[PDB]
Amino acid sequence: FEGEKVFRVNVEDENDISELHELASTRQIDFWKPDSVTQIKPHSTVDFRVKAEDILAVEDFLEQNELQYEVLINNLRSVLEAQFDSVSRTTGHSYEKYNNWETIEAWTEQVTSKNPDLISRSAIGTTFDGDNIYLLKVGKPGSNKPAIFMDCGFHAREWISQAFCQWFVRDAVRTYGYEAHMTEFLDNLDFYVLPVLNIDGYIYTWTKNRMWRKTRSTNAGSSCTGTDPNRNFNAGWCTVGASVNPCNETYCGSAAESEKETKALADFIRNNLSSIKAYLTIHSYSQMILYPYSYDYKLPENDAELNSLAKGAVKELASLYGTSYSYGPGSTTIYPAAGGSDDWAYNQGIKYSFTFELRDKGRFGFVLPESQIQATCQETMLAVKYVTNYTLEHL
Ligand SMILES: [Zn+2]
Repeated sequence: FEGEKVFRVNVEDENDISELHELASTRQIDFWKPDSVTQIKPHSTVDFRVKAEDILAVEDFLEQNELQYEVLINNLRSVLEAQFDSVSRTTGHSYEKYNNWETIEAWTEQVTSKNPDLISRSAIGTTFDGDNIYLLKVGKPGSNKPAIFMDCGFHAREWISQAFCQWFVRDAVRTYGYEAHMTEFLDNLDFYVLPVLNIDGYIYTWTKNRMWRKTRSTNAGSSCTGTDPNRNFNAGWCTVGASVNPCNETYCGSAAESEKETKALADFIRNNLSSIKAYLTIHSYSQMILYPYSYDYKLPENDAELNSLAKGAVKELASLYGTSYSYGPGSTTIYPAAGGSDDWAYNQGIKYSFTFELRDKGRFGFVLPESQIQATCQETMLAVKYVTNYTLEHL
């Protein structure tokens, strides 16, 4: 990634957008936010990364076409090297460093051995490459308890996400029998934590390409690999904001629940549907909290409640470090996109469905350094406990 840059471009009107369709059709641009050219709306900003060889061609195009730009990241290489900056001496699992999957997979086992009373572990299926999808069920085991489902690592390159589901499990165990609310939550609820949905991708971002997002499944008729897991749900499946071309990053898959991974999660949730009261899905970057709908401009019945709950949670979050989040329904907060899990869980009847986009807001983007793991996870924990406490009192 030596000499590659990340740009922030502003787009004023629809001609600006169609000018960026022509750019994209001519250079290989990696869109960071939004996740495709097709999801840009006027009067907004677009973050994307450009290959070293393309830097001058793109800075001419923007200039010659009046697109006002800023260089977010001058050398991605540096940012990639600053990444692993944990002041931890440990070769194994740390909560304050980014763990590879071998290391995560062994952690799920160890943490279950060490806190058998509070933690239980399953494999809810197997990934494309045959990796096991582990789910941890966190709670004081009880007759007929309501649940909260939380997953991380749907998109391979959003590593802070993966880091969060681990932190959560560490706190849930540390503050049991010491923190009043956390002890009552684990008594009253179970938490289902799926620390990594897209394992195959995650390993690919470790081994080959840090910037990968999709699954690693093979596509018929093409040598292009992967579906976007957050387009592969049966919520308006592929009807807007999603491609049928497998070589796109927004490839919606060949059918709803075409991925093994997303079929496992969808099935697990459906089998438990009467317990699970809330659905939380952790992504990165940009500091937002989204709630349904993304597939449509229609508002959920619930809208006013979800809106106030989001506003409260984002108010909690900021307490610690002053971190600003924004929130709203996904379609107008961003742009319509079909097949996401939040919209699907909601349409299953789960009234409280959120996506969180953690830090930052583009200084590092996906390539957030290990040094910001902990602060990031502490403030999120504050929005997470708030909403848990909300749901508990509305069961
Ligand atoms: Zn994501």
